[PDB]
Amino acid sequence: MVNAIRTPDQRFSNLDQYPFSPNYLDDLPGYPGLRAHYLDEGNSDAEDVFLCLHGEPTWSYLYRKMIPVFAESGARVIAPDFFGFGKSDKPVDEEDYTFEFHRNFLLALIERLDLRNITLVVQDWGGFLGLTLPMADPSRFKRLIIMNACLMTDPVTQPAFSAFVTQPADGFTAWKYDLVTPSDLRLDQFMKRWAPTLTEAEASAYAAPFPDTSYQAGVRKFPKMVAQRDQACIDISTEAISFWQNDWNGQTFMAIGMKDKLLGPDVMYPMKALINGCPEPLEIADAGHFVQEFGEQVAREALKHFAETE
Ligand SMILES: [Cl-]
Ligand SMILES: [Cl-]
Repeated sequence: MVNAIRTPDQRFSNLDQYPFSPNYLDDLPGYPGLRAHYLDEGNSDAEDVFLCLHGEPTWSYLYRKMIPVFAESGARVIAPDFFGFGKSDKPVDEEDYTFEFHRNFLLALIERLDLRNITLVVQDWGGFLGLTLPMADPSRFKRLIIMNACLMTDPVTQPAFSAFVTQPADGFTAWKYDLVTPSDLRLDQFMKRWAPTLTEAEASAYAAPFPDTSYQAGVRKFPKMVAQRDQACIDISTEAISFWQNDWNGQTFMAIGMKDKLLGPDVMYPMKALINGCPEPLEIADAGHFVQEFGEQVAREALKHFAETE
């Protein structure tokens, strides 16, 4: 089993607007010794399940404004924390975090919970990984909500999904510098910078998972994986492009955080074209990379969009 540590539960005692009860999956296949946290909100017997996938350097806390909206519509909501994040266990070595390590966790979670009629909800790494899941088990997936996200293919195949890595200087380049360089990385300060509408208490909730740097190996590895894509990642991601263009026939809703310096219009208009049936995006002028901080609007508008296309 992988060398991992667990955030003390007391770190979550004081949390702003996170009343969602914990659920855990221990020793998923491929993950012996590791406990994963997920939220499971709303009617457990609902036909529709909103699978809400977070990215870097967040956790299911990022979905706290969306979850109630989805639950109130009568749906079930599943919001897992990746290993390395949130209330999930945290491998201590960066080498144990890979694209497929995270991808296969999600596949194992879906199978363990037997999730069907899924509305996949993604942003950042939740999309880099989550957008590669439906082709593995297509009958489980019904709809997509895509916020600022793309596919980790090679630069020749989709230059838009690599150009952001090097320009602008104050985009991904700055993001990565902020995450991988400090010896004492403070995620509250990071999140106040990259999500400037957060309150102090909200920003503190993003620090809560990480008592010290030993808990942050998954946080450090994610931006390294955007800059350095292994062959498995490239191949899976390129296969997913074909899925979305040729195989997907589900209902789709896109929302763009227009202030994002990473995965804004430059990436999202190319993604819209690649996803068969994707409608014109909802542009959220004041939202940045962390579109879910404006997520009440995304959730409500997505539901309205799905109701009018049922
Ligand atoms: Cl923000
Ligand atoms: Cl990243």
